[PDB]
Amino acid sequence: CTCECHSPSDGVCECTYDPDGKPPITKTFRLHKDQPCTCTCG
Repeated sequence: CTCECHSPSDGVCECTYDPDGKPPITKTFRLHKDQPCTCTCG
């Protein structure tokens, strides 16, 4: 299982987890002050 985040817009970060077997889980949220646009599946 992996994941990849990106900055689709200012102060915005959309992550996408690709779990084995299950479909891709996309999680979009608002980036905080100097908040790193990353994720962690395991």
